[PDB]
Amino acid sequence: THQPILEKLFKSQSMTQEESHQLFAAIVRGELEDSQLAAALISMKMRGERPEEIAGAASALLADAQPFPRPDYDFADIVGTGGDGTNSINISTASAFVAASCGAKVAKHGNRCDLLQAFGIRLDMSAEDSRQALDDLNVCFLFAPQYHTGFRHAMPVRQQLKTRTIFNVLGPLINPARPPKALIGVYSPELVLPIAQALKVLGYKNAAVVHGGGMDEVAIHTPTQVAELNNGEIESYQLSPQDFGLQSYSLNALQGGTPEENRDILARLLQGKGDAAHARQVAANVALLLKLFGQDNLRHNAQLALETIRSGTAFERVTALAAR
Amino acid sequence: THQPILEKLFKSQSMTQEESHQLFAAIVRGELEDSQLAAALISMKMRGERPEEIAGAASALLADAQPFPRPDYDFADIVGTGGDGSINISTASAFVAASCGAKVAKHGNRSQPLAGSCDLLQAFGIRLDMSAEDSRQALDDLNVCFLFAPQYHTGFRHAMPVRQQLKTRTIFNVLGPLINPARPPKALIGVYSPELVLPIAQALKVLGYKNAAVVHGGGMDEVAIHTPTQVAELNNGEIESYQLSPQDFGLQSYSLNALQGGTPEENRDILARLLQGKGDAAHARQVAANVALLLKLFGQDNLRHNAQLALETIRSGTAFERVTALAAR
Repeated sequence: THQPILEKLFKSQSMTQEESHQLFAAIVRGELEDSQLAAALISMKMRGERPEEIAGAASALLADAQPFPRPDYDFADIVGTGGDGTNSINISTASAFVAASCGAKVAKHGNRCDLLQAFGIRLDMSAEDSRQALDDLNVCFLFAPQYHTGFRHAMPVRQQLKTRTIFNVLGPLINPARPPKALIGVYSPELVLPIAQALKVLGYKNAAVVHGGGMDEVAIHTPTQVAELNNGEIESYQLSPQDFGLQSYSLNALQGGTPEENRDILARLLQGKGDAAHARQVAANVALLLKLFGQDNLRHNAQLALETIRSGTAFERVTALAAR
Repeated sequence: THQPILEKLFKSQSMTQEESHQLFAAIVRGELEDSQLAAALISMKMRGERPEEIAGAASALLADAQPFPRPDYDFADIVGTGGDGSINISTASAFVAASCGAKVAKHGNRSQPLAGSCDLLQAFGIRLDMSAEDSRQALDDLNVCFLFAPQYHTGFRHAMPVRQQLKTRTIFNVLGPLINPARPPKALIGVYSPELVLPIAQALKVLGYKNAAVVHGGGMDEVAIHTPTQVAELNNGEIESYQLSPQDFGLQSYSLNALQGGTPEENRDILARLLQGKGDAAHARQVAANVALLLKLFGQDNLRHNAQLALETIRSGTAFERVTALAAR
């Protein structure tokens, strides 16, 4: 029984990391009544979740996660919380393949993947085969439902409440490969710093949390709020498209469509035949990701990302993964 | 769909009286999922319920309650919100006050139970599922009757499960005392916190009460005998607040421990020997103080005389004779 923890939440008091871990462990095991779960999520929502509580909940999910043979070499994740409802095109997947073509190791993780399916990539690839793909192709994809079997237990309540809760930010924090690096986008500017603070608690070494003009990614249409973890310290700052030596395009230039149309958009992009605005947005995101690997000149990183995209080399890497 | 209202609550925003009415009307009809109901209750709990929200909610609950042949003569209810953390003073007070000429139509819900009014009454052989007609007859003849919430508020079946699972006080604790189906013009209502005294008083005015007193004393939901009591009195559409002490009733102070209860069976015995004039002085004093304030709502302004009369009634044992009488109906 976690009544003492619930009563504490009802008093608008924050849980310790240990208490949060205890409570969420019970949740992802399906031990709470719908009423208790809803009460917990809403009480935390109205007060405002703290970094230690976020790390505690993420820790509980990671403790129950399916195994993954973690490599010793440097590697990163690139993912966003999702959040806007305008159906803008996915940017993280293209960025992963472009970065991988450069030699950066990307063990991408995400929950409902639609784009990757559209390209013949198997979402239920074994952890061993994904690790082999990471070794050989510098990229793999870990589908959340395959690794966090207990994540399902909160879905009904989350759908019934139809409001954002802590679960909306936990997905990007529970990569089963436990990467030392990560570029993570969030749906609001106020979540950037606390999430970066949670990543520190979770043991990440180099990471950047971002939000720009309403989007959970490095923005091409507005300034981007960043919180960068490095050498044990977190630095807050903003970036502008000009800092990458890139033109600033409208959010409307990134508009997506049906699943088939998005598939074609991404294919054209990675083949070096995409829209200029799409290529710039990917270039900006790959650029910041590479900063986590020690490449500090963002303008330089963006220019070379644009060259990698033009080469079309990233699309054959998609084909290569699909063959695994 | 009432999502817009839920989202407003989730933003820590207060609902208007009409928004609250619409939401609780849905709740008592089972239109909300356990998750939605729980979310609504906790969001209001953390923010602090406003009078307009309370009035709107109580209004929706009353709008769906079973009818009751309402008399035109003066009568009232005496009960508390609970959720304060003791023996039940309101039940003894109802029978003692009825013996002092006042009319009391007591309404209570399930505590499954333990030491709530309904639990104690049933123990005395009083039928909780008495017909509306029979209760009215008892109010006429014996100056007292009991209305069981589950009987008059059939929609609670949609709220009790979640309330039990949450195991924490919510707006339902403050709504309970406000949904008497006989809708009496007067009432003495105890609340679990001082900050709730004014808003509840304001809500009573909206519900149409003519003379009422909302009280809180030393952490208890009633007129205290171990500490000062905060009061908000509604009269002539106007509210006024002041403090009372045991001395204002011409009574001695007692420690809160003096009102400590025991097992369900022991609480029943405590109440029985009290009404029989063979009880604890501290308990008699507490009942006397609560009865005294209740009688003030009926026009008896001398609290000291009121209390004296209540004490005499208790020692006479006639109040338990009244319990026996109701147990025969």
